[PDB]
Amino acid sequence: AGMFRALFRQAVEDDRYGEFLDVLAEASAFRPQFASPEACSERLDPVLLAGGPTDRAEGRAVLVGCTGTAANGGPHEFLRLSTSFQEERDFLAVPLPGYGGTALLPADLDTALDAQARAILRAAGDAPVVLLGHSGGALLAHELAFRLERAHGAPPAGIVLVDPYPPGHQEPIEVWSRQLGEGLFAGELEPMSDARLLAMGRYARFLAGPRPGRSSAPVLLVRASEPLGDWQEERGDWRAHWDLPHTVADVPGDHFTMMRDHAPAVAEAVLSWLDA
Amino acid sequence: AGMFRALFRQAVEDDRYGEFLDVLAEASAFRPQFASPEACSERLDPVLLAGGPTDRAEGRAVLVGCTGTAANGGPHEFLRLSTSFQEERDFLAVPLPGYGGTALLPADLDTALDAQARAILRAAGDAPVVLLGHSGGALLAHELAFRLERAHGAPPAGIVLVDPYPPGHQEPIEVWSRQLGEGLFAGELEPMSDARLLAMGRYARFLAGPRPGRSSAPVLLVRASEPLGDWQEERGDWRAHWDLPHTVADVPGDHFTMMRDHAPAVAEAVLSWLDAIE
Repeated sequence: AGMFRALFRQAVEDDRYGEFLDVLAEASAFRPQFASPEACSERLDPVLLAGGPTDRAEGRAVLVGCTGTAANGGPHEFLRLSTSFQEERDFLAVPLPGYGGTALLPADLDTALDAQARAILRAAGDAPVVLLGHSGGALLAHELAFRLERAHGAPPAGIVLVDPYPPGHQEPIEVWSRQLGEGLFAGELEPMSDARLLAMGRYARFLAGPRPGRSSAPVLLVRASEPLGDWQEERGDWRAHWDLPHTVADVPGDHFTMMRDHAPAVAEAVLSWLDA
Repeated sequence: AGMFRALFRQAVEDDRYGEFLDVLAEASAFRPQFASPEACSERLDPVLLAGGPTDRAEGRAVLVGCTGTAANGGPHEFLRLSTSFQEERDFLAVPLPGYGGTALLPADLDTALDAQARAILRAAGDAPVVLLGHSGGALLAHELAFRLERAHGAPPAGIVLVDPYPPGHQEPIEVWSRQLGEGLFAGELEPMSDARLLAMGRYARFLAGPRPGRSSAPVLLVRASEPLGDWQEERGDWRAHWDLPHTVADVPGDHFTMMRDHAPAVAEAVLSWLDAIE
């Protein structure tokens, strides 16, 4: 077992990361899947990683971390960032359906989003919700926001997109594909399972498909300040992008280190924005 | 076993054999490979599975079984058939490069063919060679024959194609793809490794590619007499095909049983043909 990981490693060495992700997406279609949010084969209950002031237990929006697609990710994704919200805001990390190796994969993105929506609404209660995601997780946070609005009549109070690269601005992901792939292998707490690599490929494909809806929630765009890899100035702007953001905040670090070594800066931008 | 095997199992269940084979081929591109026959991995030394009469050892053609693409196959493929050649003809089985991951996959078909050619010519000596293959192996036998002729200055003395379904004539085998998939699992002596499933996908892709060269070697076309699945005579002939074969022989059984339960019939047709050809 583990052939997908082996092929993956080779693809990165050969600078064919993008091509391999397509293969993962195609292969993933043959994994058992759940067609109903209710038929989800796993507990999506968010985990409380930080607690806000017990004092003003009034309305106050709660932060919900939308786990990204990285096959090397999981419950550890928001550990560093969340510490900065302790005594400031409750922070709930919600799992992405299909990971954690017999977990069923979602038949389509909306089905996975509904499963998450239900777990989130139950956990948040009457508190307003502000979704937060990084990279693939940022793209998922927005899709989730729109779903909550249209299928659960509950649009979040806001969306925090950390370093998103939406369709239309994928040149940096293409140019730095090798670093994005190496970054995945680096920082892996354990070897990525083929099941999780398949899940990653499936979500990547979901995010590339027709996604009409735009959330009415205000968005905070948090951008890395340093390029992940070499970039020829003539190509244009390598920085992350979102169309018509409510606020834009720049933080130190690159696509990866902005969260790894400068999470406090990210948290700081979020808190100041929430107050406003 | 491996994830690819698991996925393939599901693909077959869902009747999506063709689609998964395509996935296997695409994935095989990320496996280490050899671009030079001299750079090949394993030893392709043909194995002697049957011995012919000692009374003659100079002009009699020797049979060379060309291993097929099945990920569950290997050294076992021609065992049952070879039995009928004992005391009749030497029967050598040549491995298909890339199977047992470790084993490097050929960069292209010609590279694998060249590796096989070298091994076969070394083993055959001055004895003429008649290539024999079943299904995918039949297509491979002809491709090998052409390469032998075009790049090794040695066309084989003949080619035995057992139930080939060449490009332009594979609708029956595509319609019956589910049974092909079930046959693979229903025939494993051990779980098919993901490495061999990838090799199988890569060769399948090779054989679907453009290969205009036709061997000048005479062809014996052996066809199964029973359909592997449902067909409906309105659809046309479901049988295996080859353009203008020198001789055609029909044997009992289907695409698969012809090489098991009815292997003696296949061997009989071959021996009979070798005599007429010689």
